[PDB]
Amino acid sequence: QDWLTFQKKHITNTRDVDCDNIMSTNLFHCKDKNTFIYSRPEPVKAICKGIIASKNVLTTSEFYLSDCNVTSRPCKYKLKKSTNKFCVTCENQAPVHFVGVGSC
Amino acid sequence: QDWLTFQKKHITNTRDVDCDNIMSTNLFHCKDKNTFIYSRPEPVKAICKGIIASKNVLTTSEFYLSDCNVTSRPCKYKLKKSTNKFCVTCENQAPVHFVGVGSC
Repeated sequence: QDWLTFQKKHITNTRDVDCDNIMSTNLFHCKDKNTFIYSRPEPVKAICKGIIASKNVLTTSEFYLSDCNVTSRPCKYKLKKSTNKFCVTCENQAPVHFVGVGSC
Repeated sequence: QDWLTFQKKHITNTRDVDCDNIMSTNLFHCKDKNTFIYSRPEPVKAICKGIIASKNVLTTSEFYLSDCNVTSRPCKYKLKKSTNKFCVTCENQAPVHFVGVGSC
């Protein structure tokens, strides 16, 4: 019916995450906070290159990060966009957990 | 907990739509089929550059497209990935409806 509805129905990456739609999906289940990384999988998996034993690792470079943070209205959110380093748990050479922005 | 779950929860640009998550939202309500354009909205809005009066336009080039196609199990989906042209209804220099893949 209109540009914004066309985007929501028929476009997949405005690196301007749709907090209120994505966080109310059954994967995020109206949780307080989630951070999305604007990147292909490959540069992100590479963080864990040659780490086997469970270990927390900080990226050597910055990525575009979209944070969804819940307001006072249940399952309603405000989008924060930044570039920064982040920390993941590496297990058998792959990211298995998001630990934090800026610092492990 | 694992690389695959990490990607679904934190990676924005996987080229792989999470059909079973996305299609069971208010927006898609477990409908048989939806087509997603993998792009930022800018080159999609530009299709309608300087068209005011409602009109169907076929893209001049191909875009990465991802169809969610329902299985015989209600609201379980299979992803089909392709590149192709598509038709949109332009109104006031913006896409408002998705008419179809390959032709109007």
